[PDB]
Order: sequence, then C-alpha cells, then structure tokens
Amino acid sequence: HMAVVYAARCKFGLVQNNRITRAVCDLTNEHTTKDGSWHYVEVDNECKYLAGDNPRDQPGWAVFVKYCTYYKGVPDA
Amino acid sequence: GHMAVVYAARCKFGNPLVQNNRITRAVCDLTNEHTTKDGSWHYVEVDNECKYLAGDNPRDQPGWAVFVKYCTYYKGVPD
Ligand SMILES: [Zn+2]
Ligand SMILES: [Zn+2]
Repeated sequence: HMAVVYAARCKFGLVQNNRITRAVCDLTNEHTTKDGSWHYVEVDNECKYLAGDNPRDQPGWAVFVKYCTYYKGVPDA
Repeated sequence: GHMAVVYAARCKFGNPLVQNNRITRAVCDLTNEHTTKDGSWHYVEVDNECKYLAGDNPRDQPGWAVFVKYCTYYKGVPD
C-alpha cells in the first residue's frame, strides 16, 4: 500500500530551507505513528516520506504543514 | 453530543495571509464531498466560514486532513 517516496519541503525566499525542513521533519516524525516516514536524509537534503499515489493523503502531511507554516515556510509535497 | 464545538477552516493566501473566500469555499465543498456527512464542511455566506464541527482535538481528525489536502494542493495555508 505505501510504495512511493516523496520529499516534503519547507520553502522560503521559494527554495527549501534545509534547517527548517529538517526540524519540521523531526517534529513530524515525533508526532506521527512510526511508519518509516519523516526521516531527513543528508546526502540529498530530503525529508523523505512514504505514501501512495497522492502524497497529501498521508496522515503526517497535515502535521508537516502545521509545523512548516508555524515557522512561516511554504510546504511542498 | 460528542462534537460540540464550531471551528472555522480557512485557506489563506497573500501577505499578510488572509482567507481567500473562493478557494476556501471550493475546499470546503470538496471536503464535504469526500468525507462522511456529519454536519461539517458547509460554507456559510453571512460570515464567510467553512464550519467544521468537532470536539477538543479538531486537527487530529480525518476530515481536517482532507481539508488540508485540498487547501495545500491549491497552495493555500490552512488556518
Ligand atoms: Zn521564524
Ligand atoms: Zn493555483
């Protein structure tokens, strides 16, 4: 059922801010069930999450959006 | 009964971020269509509110996730 990798980005300026994106990724990981999603990977600077054909159907998407917009970022799925 | 609080679900745009009434109404309608009917997700013209009926943890519920899906697909900021 969740066989697609997506990168959630928290953008400013609009380009990803790696520090805010990592923080949001970590906060999302801690505030969602542990399913493999919401692990920030340094090599390609991606907050990776796992989903189906629509990334925004993942339950963590709204959590990511809450933290990203709290810090005045624009979330991109 | 068990969902006794009214929340306004907003999809915001601009600087400063303010509700866009048309996108909010569209998202409210799409959310209504894609959730089970429980009284939520009716857009009220007199106060320009997409009214969401919930309890104490409105943002943990499945309907809010659907609102968030549509709002962010159109590049809004939900609440
Ligand atoms: Zn800040
Ligand atoms: Zn658009």
